[PDB]
Amino acid sequence: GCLAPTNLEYKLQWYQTPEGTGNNGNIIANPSLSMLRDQLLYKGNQTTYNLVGDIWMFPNQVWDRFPITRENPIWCKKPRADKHTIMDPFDGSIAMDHP
Amino acid sequence: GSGVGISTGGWVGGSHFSDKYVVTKNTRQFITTIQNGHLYKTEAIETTNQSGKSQRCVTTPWTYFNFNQYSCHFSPQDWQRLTNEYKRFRPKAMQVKIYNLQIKQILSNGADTTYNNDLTAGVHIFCDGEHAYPNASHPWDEDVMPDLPYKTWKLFQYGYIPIENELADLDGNAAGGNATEKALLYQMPFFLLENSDHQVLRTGESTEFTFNFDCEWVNNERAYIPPGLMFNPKVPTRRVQYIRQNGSTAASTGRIQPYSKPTSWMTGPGLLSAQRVGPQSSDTAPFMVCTNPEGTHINTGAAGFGSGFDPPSGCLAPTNLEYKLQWYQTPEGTGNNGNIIANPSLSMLRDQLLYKGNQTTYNLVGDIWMFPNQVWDRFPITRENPIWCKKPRADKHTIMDPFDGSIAMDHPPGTIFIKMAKIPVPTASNADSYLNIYCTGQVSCEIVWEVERYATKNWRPERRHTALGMSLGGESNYTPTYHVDPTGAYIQPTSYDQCMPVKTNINKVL
Amino acid sequence: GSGVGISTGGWVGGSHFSDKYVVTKNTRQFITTIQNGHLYKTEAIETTNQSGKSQRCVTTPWTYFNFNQYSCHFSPQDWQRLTNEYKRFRPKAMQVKIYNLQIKQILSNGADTTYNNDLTAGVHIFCDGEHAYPNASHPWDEDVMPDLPYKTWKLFQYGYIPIENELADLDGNAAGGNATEKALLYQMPFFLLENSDHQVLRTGESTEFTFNFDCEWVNNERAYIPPGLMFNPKVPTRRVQYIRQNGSTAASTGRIQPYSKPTSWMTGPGLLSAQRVGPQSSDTAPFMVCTNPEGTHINTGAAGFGSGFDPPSGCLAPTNLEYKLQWYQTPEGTGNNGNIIANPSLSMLRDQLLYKGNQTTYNLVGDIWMFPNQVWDRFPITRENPIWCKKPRADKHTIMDPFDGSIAMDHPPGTIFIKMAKIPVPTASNADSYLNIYCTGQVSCEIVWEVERYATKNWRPERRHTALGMSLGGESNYTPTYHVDPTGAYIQPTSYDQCMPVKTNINKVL
Amino acid sequence: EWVNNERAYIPPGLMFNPKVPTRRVQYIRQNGSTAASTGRIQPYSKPTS
Amino acid sequence: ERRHTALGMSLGGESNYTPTYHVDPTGAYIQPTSYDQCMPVKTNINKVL
Amino acid sequence: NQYSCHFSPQDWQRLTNEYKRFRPKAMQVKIYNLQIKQILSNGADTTYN
Amino acid sequence: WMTGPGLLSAQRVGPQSSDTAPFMVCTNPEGTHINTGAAGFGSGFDPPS
Amino acid sequence: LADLDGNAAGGNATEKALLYQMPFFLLENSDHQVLRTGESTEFTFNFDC
Amino acid sequence: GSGVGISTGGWVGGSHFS
Repeated sequence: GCLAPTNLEYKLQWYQTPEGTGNNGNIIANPSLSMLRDQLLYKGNQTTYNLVGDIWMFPNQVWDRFPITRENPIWCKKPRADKHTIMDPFDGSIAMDHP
Repeated sequence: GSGVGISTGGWVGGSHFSDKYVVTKNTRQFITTIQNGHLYKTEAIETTNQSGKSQRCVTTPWTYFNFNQYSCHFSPQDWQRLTNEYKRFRPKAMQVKIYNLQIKQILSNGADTTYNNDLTAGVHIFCDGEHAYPNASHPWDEDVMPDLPYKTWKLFQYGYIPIENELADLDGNAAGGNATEKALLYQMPFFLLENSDHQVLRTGESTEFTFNFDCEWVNNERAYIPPGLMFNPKVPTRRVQYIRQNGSTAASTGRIQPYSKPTSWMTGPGLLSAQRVGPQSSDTAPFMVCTNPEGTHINTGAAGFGSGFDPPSGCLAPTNLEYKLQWYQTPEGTGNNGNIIANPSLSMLRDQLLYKGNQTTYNLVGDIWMFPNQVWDRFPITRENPIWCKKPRADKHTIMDPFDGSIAMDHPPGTIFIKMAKIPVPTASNADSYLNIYCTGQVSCEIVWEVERYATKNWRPERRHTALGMSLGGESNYTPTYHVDPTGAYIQPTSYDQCMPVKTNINKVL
Repeated sequence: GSGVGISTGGWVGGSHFSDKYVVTKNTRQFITTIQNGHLYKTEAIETTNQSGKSQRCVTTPWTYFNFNQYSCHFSPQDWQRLTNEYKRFRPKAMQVKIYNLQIKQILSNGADTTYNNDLTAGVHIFCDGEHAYPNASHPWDEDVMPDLPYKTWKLFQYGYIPIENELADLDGNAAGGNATEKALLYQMPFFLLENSDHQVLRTGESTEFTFNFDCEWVNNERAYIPPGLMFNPKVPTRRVQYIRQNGSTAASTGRIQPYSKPTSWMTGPGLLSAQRVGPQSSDTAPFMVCTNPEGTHINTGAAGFGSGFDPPSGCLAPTNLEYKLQWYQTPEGTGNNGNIIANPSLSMLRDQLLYKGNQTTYNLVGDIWMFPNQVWDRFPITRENPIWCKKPRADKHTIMDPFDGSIAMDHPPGTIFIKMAKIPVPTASNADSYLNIYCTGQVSCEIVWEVERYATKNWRPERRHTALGMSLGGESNYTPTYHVDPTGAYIQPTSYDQCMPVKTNINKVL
Repeated sequence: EWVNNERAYIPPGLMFNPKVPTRRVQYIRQNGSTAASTGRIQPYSKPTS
Repeated sequence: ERRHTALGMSLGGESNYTPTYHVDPTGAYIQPTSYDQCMPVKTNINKVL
Repeated sequence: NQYSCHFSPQDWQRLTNEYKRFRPKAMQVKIYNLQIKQILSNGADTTYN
Repeated sequence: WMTGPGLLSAQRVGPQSSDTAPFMVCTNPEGTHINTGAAGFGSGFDPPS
Repeated sequence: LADLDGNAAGGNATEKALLYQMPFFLLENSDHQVLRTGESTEFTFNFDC
Repeated sequence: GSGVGISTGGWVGGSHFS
């Protein structure tokens, strides 16, 4: 979420009304042109730079949020558990206690 | 009375110390210029190399007051008394007044360059305060209010970056030539400060603004022990151990020693793995954070075009000079004479480390992210650090916790913009003409700091900022750090013991 | 307080959007000059060719503020938000303020050309508002308030045409020499703005005027079907047909098909038959409307001396480039680089046609006049079109309906005239002398627009003004349409998709 | 919580004014060869928190 | 600022025409093609950050 | 739970163009006008009464 | 939803009798000590993962 | 008006611009009454004609 | 009234923007 997908495997594909059945029906969920989204982090060694694949929560990260389209779910169920985290679903849906 | 010949306000200065506040008043003398042609343009900034890079930087006729540093509000005396006598402080409110304006006309024949005031000329003065326009101030910028009074403070032009220049490019057509390159240009925000309603002032007028601050405290205290030492080493603990077989060396099960008990607490986040890159002249490095809507660009070349994250490994042992702050100092040098290294503060909630044991001995973990139970405290702001930083508008974020030490506020005190009203001149067609004038006046920034006093049960004497850590000298010599040379030079503080960082003093029991 | 050294008013700007209004505030910086000798004269305008033509044009020392365009009141942002979010709008009221005047004296030795203010000098400021004097403003004229703030706006001289020059002539005596030629000259209205009572302002003063508007709405909606498609094609209609024998091909009587039912509604008026004429340089063409009290002149030569009717075939298919609007744009070019074609808006109450069937197939009717049941809608004003036009005082007229798209009002907001008081100088006899000064100040035009929001039962998404129809670029490139060049140039909007015409968006069900 | 329809148009790292100088210096490791030097951050490309 | 135009809609409905949000000659509803149809939030307006 | 069920394409367009942020306050659902039919199948008729 | 945080990579070290291990968290104001020897003098984080 | 029909024929661009905005009206968008046998309705009207 | 032969509620639809 909030990283450059760098491949099709990291993306949303709706599909659409149930047929297809693919790949005719699916849609790729292209970037929204923010600029709080997508991004990247490069780690410089002595010479040039290399993309850091996995970057976890770190202070000062500010990523905005997935740009929900008209077909996205409105909310999602937020599990009952002691602790959790920012939450921030990557599907774009709102996580509510008691939807 | 009012009008020309009547001073609109008086000078004001000095600080006052009370149990619950320090109200620090400062008045400075400022100057403006025509600041381009009164017209905005835009500028690709000339880059030294030019290997490649640029920035779009629409520039404005406006110029702005930047109040953000501690050194401008506090004298070295007052900073000393603040960091020694109080555990924590935050600003409640700030009040600024522009008054006693003199608008002079610049008359240059090539020799005289006379200056005679023009009444009826005026200056535009606009305090954003909604943060509707792109923020002018940025932490660590020069353009801050100068340290000393009696030094004229020259205002700096206001400009801002529209869409990042590396993204589009184009440049290439049919090269390409890409379509998403242009989609970023077609929407490029373009901000005029004339869109907003704002005041025009002739000589007789003054203005005032104020502000209010919700900001978090900045804490002057030191830990004296890591959080892992809370335990009483006299009493036994039950936690046992085990171990893997490893070896040979058949594994055994045994109790934790009374000393060296377990710790639930963890090392504050920071990233040590990265390294600076190459020529300088840009960016430089490490941990460049950039956006790459796909593909842009990608390409990719050259690698790493984007904003760098300068002081990673906040609350970690720096382990090298590259991870540190270096101020410099007043703009020359130019290095390395002027820079200062920002040495450790001796907490003990700062610095730290994390070692990862394999079967045999231990190895430093370079990059450690946010993890529960991490408690790192915060950067020990000195007198030259910025007070606040602008906190971006975005949905989610994180602890924040800037590593520069500055407070991250939603709505920092709004930047105050000033330009001088264009005075047009009759001319043949085109010929932007106008008239060469400059404004001069007095800004008085009165900020109230909510402050609170320490009380300790420690028997032993605590550390304080002595002023015997000051150093000569002033070219030739003598002239201690906060003082003035035989020439008017102010002999900026050498090293890190001068400028008196917070968190070095008092104590916290944790 | 009051007097020199006290700004009389502040800058003001920006627009505000509410359900029922958009109040758009704009402040500009203006400049005046001595504008002839303070004396009127009259001028036969030098004509390029000079095949023949002229105009009488009594010129005045006065100069005037022309507020009539949409682009001056609305930013591209605000025009976009207006045309996207609202079906119709009209101005309720306008308020103008002249304030912060600087009257400078021009001192020229041939080199210095110094400028030093003269207090006690003054400017005359007169708002007609009764339309007792000939109107200064005319649609599509430059002299309108400039698009951008921060651009100085140079005022343009006020002049008006007394009796048409072609009518008299004379010129010929005994040639002749005609008697009715002179009868038109003997009564030639001659207007002095000093006849009227008006204000004189020194630096300390400001003025304000306001206004009120009775004007009709301008509607942003699109038809999506001609009025002839109202019918339900599923249900049968009774209207029968017949036909003539023609042929051979013996005529038969039969029912109208369910599709293609009759229509009571008719094509809006317009005239396609005329053509442009020749050299340019005057008039040019088509449909010159002129007066010819008999015989004058008649003669006749050369043919067609009179005012041309530029955009005939309002609400008709243009069928050629000659029938269209071409803005240009900021004054250079000079063509054809600057001009823009004013493409169709895709209503469907616009454009259209009428075909006249003879026995075999159909033929376009070139000129179609007012006829009952014609319903044509109206020209889709863009951001650069004039807001209003002056509606002549006359007994009768017609629908009106200007083809330029501008609103025709009885009593448009009165033109505001400004000259600088003649400052005389001692001299030997004759020697009109006086003194060279110029005025500079700030006009703030605050106009309130009555506005109303659309609601549609359409399921499907409607068209909007994207801003992705904007185009590069700024010499070299990038710098999208509403934005500023690396040089201060503003990169005027290319084509017709930029500048965002009304009636392209939303829908009307008819 | 709200769902926000807005776009950033710049990364958060571009907040700075590129016209004004910044003090933050740099250093670098020796690397190389290529003896390391200490120098100021350029006015463009300022640090980002 | 950018807006959702509805000129980014696409044909078509088998055979053709029948733009995205609309109905085929058969009762089919011709679901929106790609991502420009269905109009995601955060593409429009701006935030100054 | 979807946005497409509550908003028409027209209304989604007008929502994402004209407003910076939105959240639902309240939802109200009504089940009414119930018809309970019996399915009678002999293998051919499959009548419904 | 995602897995709660924890660290499985580390291993206990050697003789016991101190500290023992894994994930020793310690402070090292530079250089102290650094040295470095022996490695890992500081408080251990006992139940990671 | 559109036609298209022809592609590359053409194939014209303004042909499609008329299709992309094609109003499509559902009477279910509106709020309206449902009646069983027991109910009746009444409306009236008024005429300025 | 109530019972079979009386519609319990009417259709409703459309959105409103404020």
